[PDB]
Amino acid sequence: PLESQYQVGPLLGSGGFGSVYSGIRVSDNLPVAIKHVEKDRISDWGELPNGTRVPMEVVLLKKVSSGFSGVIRLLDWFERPDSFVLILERPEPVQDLFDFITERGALQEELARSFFWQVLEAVRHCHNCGVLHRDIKDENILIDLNRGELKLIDFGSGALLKDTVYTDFDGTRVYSPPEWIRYHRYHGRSAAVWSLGILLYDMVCGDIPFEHDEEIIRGQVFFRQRVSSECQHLIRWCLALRPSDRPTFEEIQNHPWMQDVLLPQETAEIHLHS
Ligand SMILES: O=C(O)c1cc2cc(Br)ccc2o1
Repeated sequence: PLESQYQVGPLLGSGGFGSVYSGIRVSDNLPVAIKHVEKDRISDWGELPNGTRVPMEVVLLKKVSSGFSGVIRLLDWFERPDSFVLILERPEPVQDLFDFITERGALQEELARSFFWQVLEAVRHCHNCGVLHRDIKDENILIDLNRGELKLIDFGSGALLKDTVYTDFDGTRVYSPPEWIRYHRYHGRSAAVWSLGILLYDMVCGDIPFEHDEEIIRGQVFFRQRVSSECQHLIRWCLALRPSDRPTFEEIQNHPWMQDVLLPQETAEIHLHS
């Protein structure tokens, strides 16, 4: 057990998710992130194929763990008297998509296309593993800059995927759908698709489309940057007011705007300077 295994570096960030530090696994010098979550702030608990009582976040991370690099991997976890500590993979060099978009502004469509396509593969992976993320947004996406690979992180608001209605939510309100805002009800997939329309708008315009409940519920989309008609059509489709008018992941990926994606490595070479 215990913390002779890791060397702790700088605080990377803190918020509604807790406090995350940069670290290094002593035994092999592997870069990691060490995330601390307070017990008092965990409202959702689960249990392991084992039967230990742990944060749902740990259950969800283990369900999605794999060599598939589009979703962050949980390497280990520790319990403390008042907290859990999660050891997560850390790409180096790395930048979150929110910071990238702060620096670069609106992304060229070729680049948004490659990023959005990888996010779609990542989210399909979560859903295949029985996990609904419920907080897809640029702050929860890391870019592995040498490889041009995106990783979904932060499963602290997520849930087991089910086919019936959700009536709780604690992810990001500006990425939440109209049906959550009006009725406090949503189904997991069509709510995920709505957050993906907000994300894709964020990438191609450089900020999210809606800031207020009234705008979310109206669902009228205004493009403040020049954006191709095929891209605008995909976005307006993801942002359909009625959940069942939203595309499936397969319909998103077969959309004409999604064709001819760059490989991740080509993406880093052309856009991230490799
Ligand atoms: O909340 C998380 O899952 C999280 C934050 C984070 C930051 C880095 Br860097 C790497 C992995 C990470 O995972």
